[PDB]
Amino acid sequence: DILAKNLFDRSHSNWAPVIDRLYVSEKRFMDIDSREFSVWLNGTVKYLPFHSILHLDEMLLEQINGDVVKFNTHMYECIFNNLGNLKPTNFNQDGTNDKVILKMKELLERYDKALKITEERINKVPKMTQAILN
RNA sequence: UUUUAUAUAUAUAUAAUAAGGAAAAGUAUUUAUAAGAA
Repeated sequence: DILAKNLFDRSHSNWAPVIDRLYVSEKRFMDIDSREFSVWLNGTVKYLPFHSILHLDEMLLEQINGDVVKFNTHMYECIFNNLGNLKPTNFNQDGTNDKVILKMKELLERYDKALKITEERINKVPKMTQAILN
């Protein structure tokens, strides 16, 4: 029913019902191939709302068992694209407490921890891309 | 482009994928001075 309500209209594809369904669903994204999934998510899922993006980030983390190292570059591109497409809720006069920038940074230290943990494991690698910076 | 996939011996060949869209009105003194003709 979710697909019929929103996705049939090509101009605006609302994936918030989809992310809500899979979050409520117990299976979540587990036992799904990382790679075909990551490319599909990046390709099709965009212009999500914030609460949907938080659920997406958490569900990808749980799918990949919390291994920050495994969290692929496409996963970053998808989350960062969704966060960038968001407009500010309001232009705060100071303009430093925005939720989006905080989550964006949080993913950045997650990438740094991924590199550090892989190197300490020594004792593919994810890449930061120009799309994320943009 | 970028990233990734399959295959092959860190690298190579093919396939897919592209983040750059912002709207608004009003806010003079100029300078020195070179002419040719039969």
